[PDB]
Amino acid sequence: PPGTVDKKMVEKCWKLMDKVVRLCQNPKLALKNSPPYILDLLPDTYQHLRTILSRYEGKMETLGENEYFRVFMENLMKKTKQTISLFKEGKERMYEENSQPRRNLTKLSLIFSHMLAELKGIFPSGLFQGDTFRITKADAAEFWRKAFGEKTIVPWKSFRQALHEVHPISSGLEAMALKSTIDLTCNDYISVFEFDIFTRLFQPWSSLLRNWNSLAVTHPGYMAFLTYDEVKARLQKFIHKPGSYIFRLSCTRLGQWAIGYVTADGNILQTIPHNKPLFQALIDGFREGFYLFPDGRNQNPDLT
Amino acid sequence: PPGTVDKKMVEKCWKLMDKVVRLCQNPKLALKNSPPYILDLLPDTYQHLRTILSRYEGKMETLGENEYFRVFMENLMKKTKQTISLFKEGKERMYEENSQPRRNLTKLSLIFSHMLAELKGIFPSGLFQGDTFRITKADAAEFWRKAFGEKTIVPWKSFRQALHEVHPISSGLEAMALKSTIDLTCNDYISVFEFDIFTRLFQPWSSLLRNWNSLAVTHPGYMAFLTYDEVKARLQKFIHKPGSYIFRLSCTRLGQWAIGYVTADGNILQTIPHNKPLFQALIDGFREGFYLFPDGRNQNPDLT
Amino acid sequence: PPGTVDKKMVEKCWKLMDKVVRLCQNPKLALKNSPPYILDLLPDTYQHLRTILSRYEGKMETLGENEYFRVFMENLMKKTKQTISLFKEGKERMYEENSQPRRNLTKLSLIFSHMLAELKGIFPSGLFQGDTFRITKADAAEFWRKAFGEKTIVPWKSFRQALHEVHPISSGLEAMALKSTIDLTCNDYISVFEFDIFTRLFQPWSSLLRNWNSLAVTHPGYMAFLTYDEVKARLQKFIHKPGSYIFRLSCTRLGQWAIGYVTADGNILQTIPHNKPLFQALIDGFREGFYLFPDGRNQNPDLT
Ligand SMILES: [Ca+2]
Ligand SMILES: [Ca+2]
Ligand SMILES: [Ca+2]
Repeated sequence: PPGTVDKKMVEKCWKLMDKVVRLCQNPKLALKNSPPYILDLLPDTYQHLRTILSRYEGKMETLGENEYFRVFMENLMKKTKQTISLFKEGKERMYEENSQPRRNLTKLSLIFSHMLAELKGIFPSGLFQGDTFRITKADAAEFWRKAFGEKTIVPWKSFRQALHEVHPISSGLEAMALKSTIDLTCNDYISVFEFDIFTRLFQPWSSLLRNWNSLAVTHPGYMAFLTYDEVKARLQKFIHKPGSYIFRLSCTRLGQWAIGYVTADGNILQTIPHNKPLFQALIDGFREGFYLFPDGRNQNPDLT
Repeated sequence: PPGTVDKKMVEKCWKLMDKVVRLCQNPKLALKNSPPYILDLLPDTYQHLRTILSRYEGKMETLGENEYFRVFMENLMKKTKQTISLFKEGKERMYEENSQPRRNLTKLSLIFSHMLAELKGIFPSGLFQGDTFRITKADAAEFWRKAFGEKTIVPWKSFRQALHEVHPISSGLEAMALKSTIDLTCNDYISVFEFDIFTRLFQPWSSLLRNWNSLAVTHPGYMAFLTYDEVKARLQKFIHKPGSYIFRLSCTRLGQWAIGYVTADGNILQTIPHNKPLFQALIDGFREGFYLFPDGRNQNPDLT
Repeated sequence: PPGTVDKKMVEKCWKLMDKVVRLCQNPKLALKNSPPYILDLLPDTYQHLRTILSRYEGKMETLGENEYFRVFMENLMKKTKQTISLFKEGKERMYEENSQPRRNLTKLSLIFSHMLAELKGIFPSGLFQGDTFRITKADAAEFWRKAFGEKTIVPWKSFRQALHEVHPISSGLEAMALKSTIDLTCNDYISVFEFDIFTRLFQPWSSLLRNWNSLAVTHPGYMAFLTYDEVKARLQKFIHKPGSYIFRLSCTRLGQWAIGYVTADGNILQTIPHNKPLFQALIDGFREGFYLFPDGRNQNPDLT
């Protein structure tokens, strides 16, 4: 149950984040510009927290006591100290493009991206609206509203208990894997924003956890978070095998899928299901002949 | 540390500039003619560079040494390669009006606009006048003359160090955000022309960086660069709500603000602030009951 | 003769694995995140096992009778019950980092890493490929094929038998030292994958058990399994001793050697054998005098 936020706290966050920026400006890093890109994400977060503070000028005790914002600010300071402690321990490994400590910086940078996207979804124009956040899928929005009313945020354990009474979770290992998918901000809470993303991606509600198992646990087509330029470079090694395809999450477009595939004429196209569940777009695209070989493999999962 | 300029250097620039014209002429793009319009900006820039060249016909070693001109030419090459490479990578997504890569072309056209406007400012009718450039606001021109004397262009880190000793900049994050506003040409210097636009927009000088914060960082009414038609179109949705308003910059009129608003009879009028700063104009427009609802929202910032 | 795998032996493994994860999540533990890390390996073994189960949904009678799959699952269940009973008996002592229980936890953590690498080499993307596995060194490949044909896995005693027929094992003590080197998964069987590993490390095949004696049996530079960081932290006491080196196996790179060594400039650097055999590169290196004081000792073994 985290501490009341005040200006000292937000001022100290700005000093931590400044440090992270100075660390990531080292030209030995050769840090790429692609999403997620921590040298944009930090100052965009700073801009949107100034925008929040400005809206609450009269009313800092109402802001500082908001539970979502207290959880968020505690997590922003934690994740900032983690990135600083990662430079300090990783040292010369930080300059090795694909060492462990560098792949960890990419993970953090992702979490900063998710954090900022959640903050803007809860405080659009710097005003709190978590209690009126619009859940996109109607069955998911009934489930939240009944179990949690207008809550913006819930501890993982209550979320998992509430979810289990409607979509049974079959082991503790399944449950930790589910946590790590849904808890994008890695703070052991489930926001209503994070719940909207996950139920959008793994719709329809009625076989939620079965869609999640077969699209994102077991499917050779699944890439988790990638950039469009990283999809093209992966499928390019299969430019010669029409019907090769993968599907990815996008850190600039939370809650949507993008399908990359190799056409008959040796190009690579991308499609965004806007229309159907991914599950159905994969079934249709296999029977239309476009989505045959997931990560270029011969055998395609049966989803029907 | 920029390299010395010759006609060779100009010709290869014109050559790259020429590639981008051909790339932007592609019928498939369906390039809209609204400012900023790269198919006018590139040839107009090509035209001013020739005036300049002609003016410098056999005093050409004194042109090529000018520190402003070396920065310029290096920046125009950088920005033109980046445009060319944008089309390389973007491929089919160039013809998607709202792709990321098409939104990057809009940002680059803006930069080409700002580059042309500065070039003409510093070299009016083709002759170097940067050391006598007239700065618009008196308190700003005295700051520039004290810290920098007659210089035309200064490295961001010296500008930032001098401005901080008069208008203190609270964090690295806040310095980043500032640079993104002042550095129009995205070259990591600050021209006396760039400085004059910033100080005009964010007068008065005595409250500079707090004006910038309350007008352009945190204000829901701020639109950054739009056209007059984009303004109309956006306020069109707020026809039924008199006293709605936004405020915009103009790529064709650097250093000047333009307010759109909804009248009591349901018309959209645009105005262009008279002889008060924006800040006072917003204050007065509220008082008088015109500017009530910034981008149609119920709560207007208190600028008082 | 381990028993058939059914989905009720598999639900039983998931429940033991859960328990291990809850034990090892304990805050007093203060479990470091470095490899092998049991809080990643169990969740990854479960992902990979669920992928296999999904590929065999129509065909469980065919999965559940597979000998390698029956040996693996029997051994996963034993190694997990052993981990739990390590906690049940150790009690408070688990929270002392250098206690014997906590070194046993690290040993079993290694084993879980080896087991997951083996299961992925045998079931790439969840499908059985044991019978067409690719052994790297062709002399090794012929031996396995003459002895065992297309088998994936053989009892230690059969293996020791066929090996000795080609490469006499000189004693029951030596044999048992060989077992600890080869039998990574400590189940008393030798897979095609474990044999591929051993034969890469201790190549060439023509003098195999002599290579092993000289690298692993009689060499004070042999460090066994170790991290990059644990290499730096042991040579750190020879930074004043140009050319102290040790060499080490890596749980994340099975079948590859790594070498650390102190430079003269006094730096600790670490390579990855240069494609020749360790044997060769330890000479060569010696001959270039990089590699001199094996663990700091003034006498170097003589491989030659
Ligand atoms: Ca979370
Ligand atoms: Ca500039
Ligand atoms: Ca074994």
